[PDB]
Amino acid sequence: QISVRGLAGVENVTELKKNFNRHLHFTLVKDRNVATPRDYYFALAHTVRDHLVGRWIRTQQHYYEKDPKRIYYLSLEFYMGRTLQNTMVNLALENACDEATYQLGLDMEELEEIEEDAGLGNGGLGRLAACFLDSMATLGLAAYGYGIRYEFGIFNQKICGGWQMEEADDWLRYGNPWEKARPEFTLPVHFYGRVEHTSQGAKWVDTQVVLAMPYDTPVPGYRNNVVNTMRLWSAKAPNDFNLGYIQAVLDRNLAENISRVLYPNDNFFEGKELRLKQEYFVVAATLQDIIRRFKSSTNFDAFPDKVAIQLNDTHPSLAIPELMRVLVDLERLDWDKAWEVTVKTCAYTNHTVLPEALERWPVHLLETLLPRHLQIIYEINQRFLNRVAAAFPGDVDRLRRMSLVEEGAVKRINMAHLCIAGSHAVNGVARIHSEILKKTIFKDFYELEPHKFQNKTNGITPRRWLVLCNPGLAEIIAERIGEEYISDLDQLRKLLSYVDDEAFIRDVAKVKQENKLKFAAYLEREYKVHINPNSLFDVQVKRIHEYKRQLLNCLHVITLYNRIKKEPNKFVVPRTVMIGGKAAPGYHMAKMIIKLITAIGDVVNHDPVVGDRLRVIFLENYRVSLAEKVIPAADLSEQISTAGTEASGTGNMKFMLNGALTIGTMDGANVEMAEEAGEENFFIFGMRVEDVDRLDQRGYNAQEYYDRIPELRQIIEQLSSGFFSPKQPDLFKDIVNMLMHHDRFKVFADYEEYVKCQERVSALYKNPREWTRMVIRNIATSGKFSSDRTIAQYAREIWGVEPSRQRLPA
Amino acid sequence: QISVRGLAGVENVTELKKNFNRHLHFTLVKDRNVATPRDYYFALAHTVRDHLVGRWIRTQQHYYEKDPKRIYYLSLEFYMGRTLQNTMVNLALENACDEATYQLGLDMEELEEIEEDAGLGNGGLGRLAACFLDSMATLGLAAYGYGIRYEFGIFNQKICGGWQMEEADDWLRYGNPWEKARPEFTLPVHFYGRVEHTSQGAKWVDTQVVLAMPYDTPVPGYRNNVVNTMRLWSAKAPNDFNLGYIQAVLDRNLAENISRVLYPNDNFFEGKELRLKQEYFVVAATLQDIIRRFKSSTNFDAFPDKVAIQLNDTHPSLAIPELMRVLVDLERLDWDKAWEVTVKTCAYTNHTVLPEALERWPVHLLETLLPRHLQIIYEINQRFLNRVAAAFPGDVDRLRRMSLVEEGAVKRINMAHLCIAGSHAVNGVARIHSEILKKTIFKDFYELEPHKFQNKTNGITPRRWLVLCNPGLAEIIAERIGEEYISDLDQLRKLLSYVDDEAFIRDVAKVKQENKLKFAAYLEREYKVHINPNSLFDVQVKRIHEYKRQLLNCLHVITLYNRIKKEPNKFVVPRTVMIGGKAAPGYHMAKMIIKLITAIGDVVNHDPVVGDRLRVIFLENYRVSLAEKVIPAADLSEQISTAGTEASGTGNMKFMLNGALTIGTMDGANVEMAEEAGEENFFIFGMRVEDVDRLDQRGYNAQEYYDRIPELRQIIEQLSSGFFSPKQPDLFKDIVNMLMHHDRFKVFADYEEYVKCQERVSALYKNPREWTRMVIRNIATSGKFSSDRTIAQYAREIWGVEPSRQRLPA
Ligand SMILES: O=c1ccn([C@@H]2O[C@H](CO)[C@@H](O)[C@H](O)[C@H]2O)c(=O)[nH]1
Ligand SMILES: O=c1ccn([C@@H]2O[C@H](CO)[C@@H](O)[C@H](O)[C@H]2O)c(=O)[nH]1
Repeated sequence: QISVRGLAGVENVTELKKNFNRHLHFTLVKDRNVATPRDYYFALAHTVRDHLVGRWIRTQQHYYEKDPKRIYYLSLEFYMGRTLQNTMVNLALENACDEATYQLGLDMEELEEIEEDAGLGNGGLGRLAACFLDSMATLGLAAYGYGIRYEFGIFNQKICGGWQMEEADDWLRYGNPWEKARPEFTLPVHFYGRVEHTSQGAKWVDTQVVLAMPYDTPVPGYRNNVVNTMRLWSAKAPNDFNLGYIQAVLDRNLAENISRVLYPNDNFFEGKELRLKQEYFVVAATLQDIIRRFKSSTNFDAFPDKVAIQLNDTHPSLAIPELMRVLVDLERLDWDKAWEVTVKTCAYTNHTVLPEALERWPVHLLETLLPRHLQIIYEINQRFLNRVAAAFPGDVDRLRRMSLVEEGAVKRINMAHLCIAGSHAVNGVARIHSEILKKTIFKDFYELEPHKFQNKTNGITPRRWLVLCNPGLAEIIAERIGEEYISDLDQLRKLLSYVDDEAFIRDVAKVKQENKLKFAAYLEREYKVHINPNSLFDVQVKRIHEYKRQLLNCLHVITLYNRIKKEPNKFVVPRTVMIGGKAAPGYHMAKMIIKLITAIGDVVNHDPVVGDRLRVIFLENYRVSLAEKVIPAADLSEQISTAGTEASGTGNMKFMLNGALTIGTMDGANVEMAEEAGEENFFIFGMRVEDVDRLDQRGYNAQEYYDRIPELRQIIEQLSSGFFSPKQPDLFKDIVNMLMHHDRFKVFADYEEYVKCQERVSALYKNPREWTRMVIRNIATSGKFSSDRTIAQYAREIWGVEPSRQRLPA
Repeated sequence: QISVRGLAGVENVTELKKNFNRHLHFTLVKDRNVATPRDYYFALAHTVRDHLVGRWIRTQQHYYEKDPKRIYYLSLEFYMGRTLQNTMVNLALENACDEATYQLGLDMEELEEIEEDAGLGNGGLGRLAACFLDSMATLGLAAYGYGIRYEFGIFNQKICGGWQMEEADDWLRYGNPWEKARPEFTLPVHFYGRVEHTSQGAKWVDTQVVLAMPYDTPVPGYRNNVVNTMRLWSAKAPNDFNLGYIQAVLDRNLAENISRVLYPNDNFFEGKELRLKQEYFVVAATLQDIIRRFKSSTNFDAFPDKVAIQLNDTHPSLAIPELMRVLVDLERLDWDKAWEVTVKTCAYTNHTVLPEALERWPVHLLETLLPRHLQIIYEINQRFLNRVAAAFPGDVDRLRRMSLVEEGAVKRINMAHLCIAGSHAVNGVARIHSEILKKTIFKDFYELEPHKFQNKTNGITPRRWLVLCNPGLAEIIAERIGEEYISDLDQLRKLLSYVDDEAFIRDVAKVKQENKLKFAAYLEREYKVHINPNSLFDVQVKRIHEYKRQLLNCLHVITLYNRIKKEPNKFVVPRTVMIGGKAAPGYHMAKMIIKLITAIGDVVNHDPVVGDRLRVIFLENYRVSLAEKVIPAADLSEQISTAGTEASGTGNMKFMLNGALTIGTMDGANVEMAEEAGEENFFIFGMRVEDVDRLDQRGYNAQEYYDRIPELRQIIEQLSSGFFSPKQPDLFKDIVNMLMHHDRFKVFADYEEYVKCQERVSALYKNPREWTRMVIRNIATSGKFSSDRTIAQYAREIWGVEPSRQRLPA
């Protein structure tokens, strides 16, 4: 049907059909009379997977012979979403499979909807890891994702009575056809025990052994025949384990619980033992695998020329003392040499500056669980602090601030401080976030070693985030400028010479309309609720957090409502406000915010006076495959974090790419996006970082905004008095109390500018042609936000390897 | 190479090779340079499984259209062993796969050794269930095995320092290519809750739901293209389960523990809740599946014409109140009609008379776990006892003996009494065992309903137990009489006219020699110990139990040893005594017996005076695939249970079929075997059942045998005094104490006759030609012990269906 989806050849379509029928028969043990759509999804899924393996096998063979430097991306999170469509797209099989399945009398899109999301992460950091793997495979790097095969991923969110309910995400119930178990490469991981000293060094003894079994998932590059590996470890008990009898077998579960469930806290640290175990387990099994591959080429001077390890936040920071451990205690290198190898091998990415999100492990935990690693850490700290003392003699305060060991209540280990000391490079994830690291939380570190600190502004893969979710837009872009932009997103600049092209304007606007129609029906079919598709689609989707200021959004919504009710017969640009995201199960405020949003909907959506003019919808179970649907349908993207709090953001980039305009603050990558498109093409409002500091110095008093802004006073009174919850008039006391007395994020400070900026959006929306020309100018300057650009900079400036766009032979 | 192994056609061999290479590539994601033997086993395993599916699909289709009565075999045990060779044999693929794999440069036998045993049972009852499924598929019955998919089967036994150590049997580590998960037919099973009464009947409410997910394993008939189904349920938590958050997800394991491990007690009841849960779970999910298949043809009068349920011991006896429950509470039939349907549907097989093996569930357990089923049981009992009262008015003692409810200490439910009351047929498993049921433990029941009681003497499948484990013997038999005996084992009678054929005598003896050579090397390769292959191979393999009297065997061994030492330079027929079997983890005596046997070996096997004349070996980890190796290699089969205790035995039959002679007591099926071969062709010794009763009436005093038999006195003194354990002189005090003061099994009473009978065996062994002619006479009369005969009688006399030998189309 559409050209960017590839050739439907007569040979290929005929081949696909025969293999589909083969799998239905041999693999699924079914035939046409008893097959459900699920069986059809699987038969297609095995058929498409067949095209990967040949490529997968020769990619691993190529690396064996060429021996390039390997990149190891360690993350506790890989937020992959669905694999089938992405695999078709990267293999150029999409139209052929559509044809093949149409001829068998099936609808391929209906089949895609059956695949479970791999929800092996929380939000932005997990999903960046997914974009990175796609980009790495596309740029031909010999790269491996390593993580944990969680049996349950982020919980499924249901709303019952307006409240979030959590339900276990049993994503493996039906099988995962993409993974290949590899029990032959199972590795021991050790816990507890104690440290013995001998003539020939320290020894770690009396340990419990947990086994780590790997599962490999293929990662296809874009049309280049490269297929890389994402290897995820699963926990397994050894067979003499605990080995009265029945109970011993049942207790094998204690050891396997390591890989059972993903922790659902995002931007918040929770110091639980089970979490530390997961952190050690991924790092222990991964380093053994790394060292094993290295030995199959004695000589560790060359280890940094053959190995790069990227740490995704501090979650795998134990890589650092672990590699010291293996090199010092097992390979018998001296300290100084092992340390040089370590620093040269590891590099660290920070993702946040929020103090509650930083990992600070109690010493009593590490002592019990990892007694040797604690020793190594004390030794790293001592030698590090001697470089500090010697560079800043007499500065005793610097020493306590820079220590990897926090003193106080309970002693803690600051894992960020460890990652900086043991890495040759530390990066933030957007330019402003990188400067903030240098000026604030890591300033001492930066003065010590300026050369370690870099920026690598985040990006998204245009394969998933454009070609896959938005074929309509991809196609019309391809009609004008060719297909080459799919792996060179800079080429979208050529779209600027079409900003005054009448036919392009109508096409860009036609695609948005279609996506809106499609999403509007998806709302009615799968969740039974009605939206006007002619309204502006105002969407905020991201995890629920105080810093992300969904509350700011709520206050605007209430304002629009109170303005309609005051002057009912006045024209207002109609809007569908959609807000979605999961709250971490123990984040009480976040749960309250979800309840507020649905309460606003209960009132606004049933006011006959309001009519079709304002709708508020909470989008349940926001996840990757729901993002692929709502994002193409959006007109307005809300990125309204308090300046200085959103390290980068990546949702923002998805929306710029897919033809929504952005309202947001000068925060994170918003700054670079407005810089690329021009500030006039962006709706910027509110305090800058500097204003926030000015307000902190003198103190934030929210009463001041409540006394001066009668529109805001009225909202608060309505909140306090039971307007939104007539059966529990005091239901929202916590929210009001917080807003009034301890808002760490200054919601009221931005309120006025926000509402005013929002009237400018409605005004531009009244002029469709000029709304669309602004859209064209956003889309055409989103090139910089491709994760291909991001990974090319990591490759040249951190890893020391060169990308290449070159096909391997088929 | 050998004809009973089928055609190696040029088409088939070429096909097998291309599919093997396909699986190695697509399914295993490997190629020739990195493949291990394990990968080769799997590639063959998937290739052979491909030939099953077409047959599997049309067998299930045939049953749908013909609608024959279905047989449902419920068992908590299916002791399957390995599947690959058995599948080749029943499909006639064996020579073709040998060829195909030889041409790829592999050794197929070396590949077969990699397959894990499916050890989903304990011993004789579990393995009978396996023979039955093969026979049922071979005789074309529409039959389903139903059970539990245990994640760990019978433990692997290791001997450390002569003691049994247990190790978890992780049979699924590497995958099971034979099973097909069927998550689409998952069914709820309920526990706990309470009973509510309404206007329209009893209701079971507030229950915990456990989900039962089925796995289907194909069961191929012999060369008839029938493929039946063995369906095994796995336990799964529902998704709102327990649903602070982390702990809720981790606790999903409590529900899944139901299918985690097989209980390892054989001939011994253990009243643990987890066991009762497993019993209910298999019966609850199975009946729903049965009723579902029945509805897809309102009318339950015809249920018994479309459904038969066989209960394998009382482990699934809850089928009876469960079917009452569903029919009465859910389908709303009246009691009397539902009961008639139940009785007409169910039938019950007893496997033992040992009082400690009988299931007697505490009432307080059933009350908590299954409150409704307890009510139904009380109602069954009341109405049953009114038929007793009315048939035997005034007999108050009969009433208390026949009650399903035992009074006493704690009230219990006698599950045997329940199975008899709710079944139209009750059978023993050998003729003598069936008479013993009628005369002793079930006498009251028999006087009430004589017509329920039947016999169905056990059998073994000649596919596994001859063609598969002993191709040598199968072949030479086939040379003389054709192939037809493989599914009509009666034809072995024709072998009698060859008892004086010189060439046959030499062939039968050549096969035994080869099997002995092969097994003797298997001992050196895989367990590093040396045996003379010219010795008589004296083997006792079966679970370790006091009633099986391995101790009797031990006393003979010590006697032979003390006789060699007394007159060292006298000729004795040399022997290799092998004894093997697992002890249940809490059966202290059984563990002591294993230790005794290895202690005897430590002494006997290192006495230079003894030399090559006597060796004692304990065969570690006795299991199905070890039975397939030792049984063909045996000369002497030891079946020496105290008369009246071995319900039937089936090891005995394996040995008769494979050319060993039998020494044993007139117990179980030994009686029918000696009757078939002639008593002169069998080494019978010891008390009969009647002698045992005579000795009980007057009392068993073991001191009497110790005072009169100086050879026995000396053994006991050696035991007591530390001869066999010089570092713990009192190590065996428990065994001696037991033997002397409370032997429920009268080891000494049989000792004299045993030793004398054993000299007769050595004497026949000195004359090879006459030993072999006796062998030929055993083999030729083993026909009756085929499970095809057993199942044909079940079919005609219990189930009301006719067998057929007819091919389905290919
Ligand atoms: O715990 C955390 C800490 C940070 N991030 C996000 O990382 C993304 C990837 O770099 C950023 O774009 C986003 O700003 C940040 O909050 C998370 O998603 N979870
Ligand atoms: O718990 C038990 C009770 C009995 N049997 C055996 O059943 C076989 C099959 O019928 C019999 O041949 C054997 O005598 C009996 O002990 C067991 O294996 N386990």
